[PDB]
Formats: sequence, C-alpha cells, structure tokens
Amino acid sequence: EMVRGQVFDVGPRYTNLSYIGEGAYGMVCSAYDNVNKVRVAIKKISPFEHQTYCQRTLREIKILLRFRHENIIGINDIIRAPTIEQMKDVYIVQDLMETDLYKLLKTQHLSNDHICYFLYQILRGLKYIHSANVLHRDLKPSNLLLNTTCDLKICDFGLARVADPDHDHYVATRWYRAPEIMLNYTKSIDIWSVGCILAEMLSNRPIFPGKHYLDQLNHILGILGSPSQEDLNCIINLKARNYLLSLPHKNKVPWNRLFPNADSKALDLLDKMLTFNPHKRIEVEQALAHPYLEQYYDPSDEPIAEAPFKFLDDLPKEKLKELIFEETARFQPGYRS
Ligand SMILES: Nc1nc2cc(Cl)ccc2o1
Repeated sequence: EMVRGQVFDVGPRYTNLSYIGEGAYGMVCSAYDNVNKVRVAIKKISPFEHQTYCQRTLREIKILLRFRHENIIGINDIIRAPTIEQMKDVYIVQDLMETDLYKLLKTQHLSNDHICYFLYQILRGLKYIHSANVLHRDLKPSNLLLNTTCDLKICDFGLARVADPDHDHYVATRWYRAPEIMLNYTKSIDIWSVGCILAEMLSNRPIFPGKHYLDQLNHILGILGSPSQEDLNCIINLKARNYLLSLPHKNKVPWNRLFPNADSKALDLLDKMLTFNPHKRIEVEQALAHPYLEQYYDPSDEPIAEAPFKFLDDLPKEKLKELIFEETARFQPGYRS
C-alpha cells in the first residue's frame, strides 16, 4: 500500500508494486494484476485542486475509454473511492510499456528500418484518431510509449480536442508546435508534430528547439526559409505581416544537407509534413500512402473509428469532479445503465 512515503492503495487486486516514475499529477508504478496475471502500469492522479488538471483528466479518460486501437494506449481499470467526498486520487491502470521514444532517442541512433516502422505505427494510430474527428495536439517522443520496435502506443490525450476549423477563439509542447498555431483546431497541427518527430528520429535531436514562441518561428524559418507571399497572406492576425515581414531573408536549407545520411524517401515525406502552409501540408492517409511507408501501408489493416467523436469547458473544478466521478462509475461495483 506504500511506495516511497506515499499511499498507493490499489490492492487487493494489484500487488507487488515497483516505482517507475513521476507523471503529470502523481507517481507511476508497475504492479502485478492478480486477475489478468501480468504486470501493468498504474498512474496515480490527483487533479482535484486545480481546474485545468481536472480538464485534462476528464478529457483523457473520456477519449481513451471510447478509442480502441492497437497503437493507442487503453485504460484497463480505474480505481477511485466509493463516495465523491472521499475521492482524492484516481488510479488509472494501463498496459505496462517498457519505455518511450524520448528515452530511446537518448540512448540509441535508430536504423532506417526502425524509423520507418515506428513512423508507420504513429501514423496508423493517428489515422484512427483523425477518423474520430479528434486532434491529439501534443504528439512528441515522450507521448510515444514502446515495448519493442514493433510495439508503439500513443498516449496522453489530456490536451486532445474535437477538430474544429472555425475556431477562433493552455499550450502544447513548443518544439512540436505548428507555425499556424503561433501565427493565428485542424488536423494539420498533428501532422506537423509527427514531422518534428520524424526529424528527431533522423538525428537524435529536436529539429526546432525554440526557447520561446518567437524563437520557435525563427528556428522554423531558419530551415524552411523565409515564407512566400502566398503563405504570408494566409495569416489571420497582423503580426505576422508585419513583424517578419521584418527579419533577415532566409533560404531553404535542403533536407539532405540537414540530414546527409537519411533515406531520400524519408526526407521527401518529411518535406510534406513540415510545410509551413497547413492547407498544403500532407494529410494522414496521404502520409501513410507515401512511398517511404509502402512496405507497410495496408488500408484493410488500418482501422478507423465507428462514429466521429463528440463530447464545452469553462466549468469549475467541482463540476468537473462530478463528471470524472460519472465517467469512472463504470468501473465500480453495482454500476448500471
Ligand atoms: N502505460 C504505461 N507504461 C508506463 C511506464 C512508465 Cl516507466 C511510465 C508510464 C507508463 O505508462
């Protein structure tokens, strides 16, 4: 019941606990699941003090319970107190994943074969996600869990949103942030993130590691070159245009110069994913159908969602608490309807 001076309390079903790390709002352990007779991961989540924590928790739970896909982490079980007032923590049980792409990239240079199949698995999961009209919004190496080269699962849907092109209208990770987000809710933002992930696999370093959002745009233009007038016009803001229109002119760095050892087909796909103008950026199905992925592409083995997803939110943390209580009742004794 105790791990490192803190209560876990997932028993009696989950025992033989072993600390593995920290997450958003609490520790993560591996545990022995006595029912399924296998070790699992359990995240302890304590979001109730802060409204935003409650939002991400509710969002991730609602989405993950509805998605069912081999490249997306599932939720196996949810532990919580019998009464709301007693509910201070939520324990989310999921398949144990050995590591993630962020940890992996710190220790290994990936072969072209491994990059190719990792990329396929990411886009296969993304295809399902986008077919449900959902945007992940925070794709990055630490959100790609791994057991082996053939076993990748996208995780952390705490920031996911239903796609909504007309909106307008908390941030997603700067280095993986699409230029349109900084310059003015579309599927294209996830494709950009995946492109940053592909570039990172090719060289073991973030392609665009900006310090702040203007520095981020600077890194992007530093490689793609100064934006064209056509791409410049499609900026709903003034700043940009003006404001850079206001900086030195920059030429496009050729991808093969930036990545001299990379497969030319990988670089061709990378080029389509990392295009400034989101309207011209490659879409998920197109990316799966790219020659780089032709040895894997198989629409008959690439499930999509049954029904498009529909859940807005400026709700106080007390109303969200009840909603988390409702979504998790499923896993309680005596649940009906
Ligand atoms: N599913 C899952 N497996 C995990 C393993 C670690 Cl080390 C951390 C978080 C995890 O989440």
